[PDB]
Amino acid sequence: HHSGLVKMSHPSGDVEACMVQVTCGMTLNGLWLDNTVWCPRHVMCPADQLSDPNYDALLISMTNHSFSVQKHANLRVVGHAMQGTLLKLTVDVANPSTPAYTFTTVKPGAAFSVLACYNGRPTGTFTVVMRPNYTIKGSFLCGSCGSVGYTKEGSVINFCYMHQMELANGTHTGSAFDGTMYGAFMDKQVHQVQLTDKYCSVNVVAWLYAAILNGCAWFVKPNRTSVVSFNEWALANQFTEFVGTQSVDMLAVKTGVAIEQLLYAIQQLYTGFQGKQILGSTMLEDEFTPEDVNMQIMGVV
Amino acid sequence: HHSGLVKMSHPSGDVEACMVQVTCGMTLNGLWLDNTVWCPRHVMCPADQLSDPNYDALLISMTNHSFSVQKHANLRVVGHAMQGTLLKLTVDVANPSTPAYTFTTVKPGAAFSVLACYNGRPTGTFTVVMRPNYTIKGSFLCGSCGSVGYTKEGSVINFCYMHQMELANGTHTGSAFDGTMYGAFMDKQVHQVQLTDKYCSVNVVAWLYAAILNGCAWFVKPNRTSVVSFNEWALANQFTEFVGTQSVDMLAVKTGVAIEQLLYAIQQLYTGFQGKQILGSTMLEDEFTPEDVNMQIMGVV
Ligand SMILES: [Mg+2]
Ligand SMILES: [Mg+2]
Repeated sequence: HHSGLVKMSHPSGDVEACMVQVTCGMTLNGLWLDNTVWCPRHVMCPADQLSDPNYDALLISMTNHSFSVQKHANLRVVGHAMQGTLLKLTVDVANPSTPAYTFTTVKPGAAFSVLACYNGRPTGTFTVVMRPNYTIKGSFLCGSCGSVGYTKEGSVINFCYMHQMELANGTHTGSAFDGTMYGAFMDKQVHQVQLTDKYCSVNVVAWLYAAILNGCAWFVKPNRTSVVSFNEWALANQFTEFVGTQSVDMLAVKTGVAIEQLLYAIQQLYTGFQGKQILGSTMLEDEFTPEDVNMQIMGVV
Repeated sequence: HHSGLVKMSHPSGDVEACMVQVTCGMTLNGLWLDNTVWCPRHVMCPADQLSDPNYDALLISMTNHSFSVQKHANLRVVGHAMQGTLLKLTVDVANPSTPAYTFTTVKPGAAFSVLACYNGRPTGTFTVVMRPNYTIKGSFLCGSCGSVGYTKEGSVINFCYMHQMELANGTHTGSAFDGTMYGAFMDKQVHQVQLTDKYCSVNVVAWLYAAILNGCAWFVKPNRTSVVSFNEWALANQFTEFVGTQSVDMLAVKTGVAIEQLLYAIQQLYTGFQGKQILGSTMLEDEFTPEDVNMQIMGVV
């Protein structure tokens, strides 16, 4: 029995029309909104300087004309500025396809859609959850920097991620559009400390609710664990602390199963499934959010 | 260690611009290409007739004006015809955003991208593999029929799927654009026989190659199973028969591990992983194709 859950991204058309190529001296991608093009600042870096760039000096060394911005058109750069790990290039033409948009920061456990681009050309789209250590388990190769991640509310696109780098363990991280890197990461090509990943408890709860909604409830018992007790346990067992939301409450109402019943189940399941399966898995799944389950299974948006 | 594999869909913009709403008497989605709108023929069915429709009589009962086609514009229908399980509506305006396209049929184990739409509005995109029983493990609700699936080669979109129905086990099926349903399914709301699903052997091989490409090769031994011997075994063990491709051969060259080594490994792993993991899983994975692995990990397209 199939759960009806898939990794679901937003339609990407609105964002495709915002992607450009930026070249200064490698070539990466930029995001063109109104009269601004955003791109990673390491576009300025010579290849032999990627491990210890002096970005302040590099910025000083460029003129507006140093930055070549092309859409697959040529956009003339008339201003340049650095904000954190991003460049803000002012161009002479306002993107006529600029969507309604905001900038936001995504929180661990929350999902967003990524448009992977190479040489300014959209090539694929996928969805990821921001991990508790501020990496994403993405799919990015050389030339993908400047690819963007976003959520969407109504017609408004909320840009939350600009791709910067791959870590030694194969995961990925990037910047918010305030120019801060997610986590403690730096946009320099050196090995860096990585925080531990953790299971996202709220998303595990969501997935167990998805199981119940599909007739799979063998793991539900009358036993309950309080949120306070679970969160103490979580800190010793590589789980995030659980913070309930209205979305989780809607699943509890629809199924008649209390959150505290599933927090108890998680504690037991973490010790082992004992050969049993849940929605075809023998391990906890934390890559689907409460919102995913509400929307995809219940049609509640 | 993250494999760098995600469920990757094509960018959806080209197809978003082709989606319309079709209403005749429920409302579902259509695909507008040139002067033609394609949609499921059960748009003609009254709700009390979905279990045993007489589609030939329904078609006879409609005029061009019976079909209301709207883009979120109104497209005037000037001709109507039925081909298999699809309607072909001729409209008076050619879609100015028609991409270069073909129609194709997808084969079991092959991946395609789906644009899920409701009321003519694109709402999400995801990727699925066609299962050996001609279902897909999708995410579709009431109102999604007429949503389309496609592959893409260069700039050309190859449309391969138009959504029709959900089966009792939660999976999905639909039509090719020749109007044939995939598999033995009929577009009638009655319980129907479902063929067994099977593991897609070529995709399991691809995933084991992805593991090797990520430094995970504990399951590789000198032992080999021939393709002929494996395929005899597959028929008794709910696997597809294996048919190698150039894409698989590229993975064998890059890793230095022969296909026959991985066919032996599959036979052993199918008896159990013995507590060991491969790319974070304790079961065989068949949802990634050889092409996925070549493109996402090796950048070979
Ligand atoms: Mg379902
Ligand atoms: Mg990798």
